[PDB]
Order: sequence, then structure tokens, then C-alpha cells
Amino acid sequence: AGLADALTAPLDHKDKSLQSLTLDQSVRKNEKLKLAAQGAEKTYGNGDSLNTGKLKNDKVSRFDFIRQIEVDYYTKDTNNNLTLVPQLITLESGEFQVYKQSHSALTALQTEQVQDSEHSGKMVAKRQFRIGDIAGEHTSFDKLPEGGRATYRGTAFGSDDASGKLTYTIDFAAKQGHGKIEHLKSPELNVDLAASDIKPDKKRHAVISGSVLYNQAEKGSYSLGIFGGQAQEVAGSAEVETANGIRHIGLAAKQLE
Ligand SMILES: [Cl-]
Ligand SMILES: [Cl-]
Repeated sequence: AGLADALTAPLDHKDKSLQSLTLDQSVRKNEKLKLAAQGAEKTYGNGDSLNTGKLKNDKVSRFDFIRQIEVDYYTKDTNNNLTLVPQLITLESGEFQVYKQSHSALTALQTEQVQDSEHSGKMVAKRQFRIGDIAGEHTSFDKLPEGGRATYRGTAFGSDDASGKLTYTIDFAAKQGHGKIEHLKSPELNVDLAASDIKPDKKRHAVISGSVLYNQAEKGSYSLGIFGGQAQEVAGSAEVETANGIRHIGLAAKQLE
């Protein structure tokens, strides 16, 4: 059971492929994100690293997550002394999903329950699926291969559905990429990832931002990042319109051998 190992054991260099993943978007400052699986539990803050090295590659590892913030209320004790009573306000709760590759990884949050209108401690059930962090060894835009084509194959996973097949292709001469998502339960999500050019972002990493097409029809967008010194992997997300509103999908692919 490498989930509890990911929750209790420290980092290791002889672990396979991607060792660590910094949790920045999954937890904000002053928040506590508690993950539990296989009878183990660990609390995470803002800079904290998740030991993805113990997780299996190319699969979606699942934890139970609860997101809390701590408040110290002011009370008067037996005497007239000030006593602070710490109370943990549960902000969110659900399933925490992690997809691990060799040079990249991403987390997704399946919110099952949140606080209520005007709060007051009551939890209401409201589902949401969003992407957390997308981290790894970003490929430099200025160190991309000068030519050749590359076929990345991988997984597209959304709410209650992790069987999506992602297929992306990058021509490094034209510096362009395009792909498709297949075999998802929801038919409106099996979309084409339209051709768009490779761009450098603010830190000059290699990223691709294109349109999501459903029967040659624009119904959202997708963002991918290139990871690995030799552009081994891609990882990102997609926002797709459906009859049930907008859905979010996690994307992660790698070249094969
Ligand atoms: Cl008094
Ligand atoms: Cl949703």
C-alpha cells in the first residue's frame, strides 16, 4: 500500500521517477489540508511536498481530503484570565486525486461537501471537480528540440471518470501540437484538442494553449505544459462546455517506447 507510505514515509531518492510535488494551489496560506488513506493521515500546508515517489506512476491515487482553517476564540476562564479556545472550521471535504508521471504530476479535487450559506458550522453537500497543482520539471521553451515529431499518450480524467484516453502530438519543427480525448463516459467530453503553437510563459517554460473542439465546434479550451529536459511528458487541464454546464478535465501524457 503505497498511499500510507506517501502519507507517513519521508522523501527518497531511490523512489521511482517523480519524487516530490509541491502543494501550492491545493492549499492556501493559513489552511490545513488533511489527507487520509490506508489508515494513515497527514496534514499539509502551503509549501509542503507530497511524497509522490511512493505512489504508482500513470495511475490516479485517491485520498480522502478535508480542508480546515483554525480559529482561536476569546473566552474568560474561571478567573478573569484570557483563554483562547482553538476551533477548526471545516472549509471543504471530498476526494483528493493525484496523477503521477516521471517528470510531472497533477492533483485534482473532487469536492463533496462545503460550508453553508452564512456558514454557522453547517455543512451542505455541493459537488465540484477542479484541478489543484500541476508541477514537474518544466521544459524550457528555449531548449526545445529543433525538429522531429513526438506522440504523447496518456490519461484524461474528470468527475467520477478516470478512464479517458489522451493522445497528443507535437511537431517541433512547426512548434505546434494537437490531440484528442477518447473513451470518457460523458460523450460531450470526448473532444479534439485543436492545433495551437508552443509559447513561452512568464518563467519561459514551454506551454500550449488551444481550443477544445466537439465536432469541429469550439466548446472550451485546454492548457498543457511540456515537462522533461527532452520534452518527455505533457501535463495540464481542459475546460469543456456540456449540457450539464462546464466540466474540468485533468490531462497527462508521456511518450512511449
Ligand atoms: Cl471583568
Ligand atoms: Cl463539476
